[PDB]
This record gives sequence, structure tokens and C-alpha cells, in this order.
Amino acid sequence: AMAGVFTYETEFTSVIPPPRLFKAFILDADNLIPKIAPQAVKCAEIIEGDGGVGTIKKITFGEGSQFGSVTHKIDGIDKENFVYSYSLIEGDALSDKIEKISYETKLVSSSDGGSIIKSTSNYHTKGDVEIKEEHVKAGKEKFSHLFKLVEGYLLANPNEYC
Repeated sequence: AMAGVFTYETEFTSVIPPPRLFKAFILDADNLIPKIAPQAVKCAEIIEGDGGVGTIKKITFGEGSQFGSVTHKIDGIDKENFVYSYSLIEGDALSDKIEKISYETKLVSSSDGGSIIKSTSNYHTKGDVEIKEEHVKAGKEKFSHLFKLVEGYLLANPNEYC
């Protein structure tokens, strides 16, 4: 019955500055990503709410993740600060031990004109805590692969998301 939070933070960088990344990778994710990378994401569907805080959306993956799915609740969005926070409320990463995972994606500017893409994962734990580096890294790599696809597209299509 011990409740705790395990926090993991990772970053990487992009030549694309925060406004363009946020508009595409975050704000237009539901339309952009299945169009760009159908094998990753088949579709995204709002179950409830209008797009703000409290919205509940289900993401159905493509073949790359066996047409599985996740359901997310939007926790916050701070468009001027390029910050998006959401919680996993259904998915394979939940378990008896892990009741919820709360995330933040924050885009920070660098003085070279680029972005730092920061990802924070907060695992809400119950009982004994057993969190494996392998599962955390697999998560990290799935995020970055997906991000890199969107980045690829934006570089190839410089008129979109201006």
C-alpha cells in the first residue's frame, strides 16, 4: 500500500525551434502523425472533452506496436511556454504496481536557434517498487523515434506549421 512516484527525465536536441515543433509534434499530433507514420499510429480519437485540460483521447497504434492502444488524459497545456502534460490512464505500461504514469513534454529554446526536447515520466507506484531500466529505455526510444519522424517531415516540408 505504499504510494510513491518514480521520476525519470531525458532530453535531446533539435535544429527546429520550439514554435514549429510544438505546433506539429504536439498540437497537430492526431492528424500529422498517422498521416506521416501510419505504422506507428493508426489513429487518435477524442473520447471526451473538447481539446482542453481533462480531455480523454485514445491512441491506436499501427502494426509497429501490434495495433495496441493507449488512453491519455490531458493534464495541462501551456502553449506560450511550449509545455504539454498528460497522464496514461489505460495501456500496457499500467499494472498492479504502476497505477498511472504522468508525463510532461517541454520544448526549451537554445541560443543557437534550436530546441531542447525534454521528457519527464512520473510513475505512480504501489507497493514494492520494481522498475526496470530496459522498460524505461524502450519508452525513451519509442518517443525519440516518433519525434525524429516528425522532425524529418518538417525539414522536408518547410511551409507547413509556420
